[PDB]
Amino acid sequence: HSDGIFTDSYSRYRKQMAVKKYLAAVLGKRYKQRVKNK
Repeated sequence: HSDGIFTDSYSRYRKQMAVKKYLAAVLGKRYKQRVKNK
């Protein structure tokens, strides 16, 4: 429990964002390939 738990649930979602950005980084290696092939 805390006074405004929303102050940390915001951090819990920012951890998920940092992960989405890594999935997008691997897709960024393949974006090069999908363009030089076309």
